[PDB]
Amino acid sequence: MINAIRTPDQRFSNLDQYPFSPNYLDDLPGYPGLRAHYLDEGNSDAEDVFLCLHGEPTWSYLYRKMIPVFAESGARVIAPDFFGFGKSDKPVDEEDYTFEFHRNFLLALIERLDLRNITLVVQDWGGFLGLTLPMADPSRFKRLIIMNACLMTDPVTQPAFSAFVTQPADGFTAWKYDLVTPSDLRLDQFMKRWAPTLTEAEASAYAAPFPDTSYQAGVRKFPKMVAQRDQACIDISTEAISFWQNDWNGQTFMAIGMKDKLLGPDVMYPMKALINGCPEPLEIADAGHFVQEFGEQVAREALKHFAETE
Repeated sequence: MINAIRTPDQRFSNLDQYPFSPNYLDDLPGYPGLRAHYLDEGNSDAEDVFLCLHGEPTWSYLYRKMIPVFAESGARVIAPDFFGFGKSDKPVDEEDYTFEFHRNFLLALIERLDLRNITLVVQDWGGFLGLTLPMADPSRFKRLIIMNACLMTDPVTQPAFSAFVTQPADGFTAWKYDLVTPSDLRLDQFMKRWAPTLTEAEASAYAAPFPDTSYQAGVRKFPKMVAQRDQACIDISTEAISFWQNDWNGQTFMAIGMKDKLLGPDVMYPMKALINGCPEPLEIADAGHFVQEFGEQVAREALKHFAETE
């Protein structure tokens, strides 16, 4: 019912460091005929589940360095690709992508797989969306690993979550310009610019899902939704603030990519105060926005922090 396209499988033949078998679901309530891809790694009967959410304009490939660490620790790791990204199906019209469309997919996924004892791992859009999940069913969430992300609230409630859109000119402004304007958007080139330590093979893995601009509607809409927040987004995100501040009682681990011009320290310190019991953050001096690219360290430290209370 949603007009969508699917990336040819051959586009993923040659991926670097991505030996994870695909799992797919196409029978999701509210998403008729759309196939979603997700990784399911580690012991499937584990008590702990790490749910790893990606952001713009990435995919589960982003968690490739963290997956193995978490799995070896004894947990199961779920890393889905949102519709419009990675190996998931891609709606062709930008109007089909909304905050609720992606949020509801996540709740559906979680129910479908009956996930519990979840350790939420978020960053960027993965956090804008993922941070609003617990309030919907708190019993299934137990820990949080938060990297450069915040809540899409209104400017008055949390100015820190809106100021970055406008300043600096080489921050979100540049980011959005790079993504929504080009008529021939090359994601490998964009990733190399924003994640300078990527090797060429890695960069190409980011372009793999999109053979041409027709597969990029979800890619183009994400930045627009940061700039133009709809009411449902605002209301949902505002209610999540209260959850984190007063309801949350789980364990938290925070990591900040210090060189991020978007969701760095002036967004993270403010987030830190809103999360009840959040501890001192792990600042990674050489990491930019894509904290996951220096993920092994993050995965190891978080596990160390959590054990030290369990």
